[PDB]
Amino acid sequence: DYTAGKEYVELSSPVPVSQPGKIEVVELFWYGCPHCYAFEPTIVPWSEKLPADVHFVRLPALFGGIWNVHGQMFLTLISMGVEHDVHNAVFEAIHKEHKKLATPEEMADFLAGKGVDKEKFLSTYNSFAIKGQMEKAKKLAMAYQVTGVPTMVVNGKYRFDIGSAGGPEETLKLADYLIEKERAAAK
Repeated sequence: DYTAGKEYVELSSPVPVSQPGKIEVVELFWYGCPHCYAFEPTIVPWSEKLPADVHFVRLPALFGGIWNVHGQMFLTLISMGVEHDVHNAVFEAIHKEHKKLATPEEMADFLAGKGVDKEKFLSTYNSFAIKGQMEKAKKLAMAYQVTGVPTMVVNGKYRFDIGSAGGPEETLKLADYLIEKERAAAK
């Protein structure tokens, strides 16, 4: 029922996916983005129920300043294997508890309260590997031609957001539709 050019657009230059062989679903986000926070109760449970051939990932939008700092925190937590465990807490700290989480010392101190090893967080945050991950995330957002958040990209090919889909539920229904489109495709 959806129409290319209306609720979603097809990227004329499709982008490689992070896990070849799975249908990718990317949510570009920023931890400090209030619409992103408000979307969480919709996208979180949906993301946890996806089938075995779908790979859902969040990608931080590194659009400068505090977005880069918060994005670097995200990527650090992913590298440490703990983002999923502290994800809701980071959103709640920023939006309900008034925590800025604006420097790695502040981040580490907060995250220690949630069980995260502070010395490993700081070493990882400042690591050369994370410099590479930051660059890759930047380049992906450029390739998706994304200019704000939250924005969804399915299989490196289809871009849409809450406004274009027509609401938060509609965004997930559209994602589901596009996932089926890609599952049906020749390979």
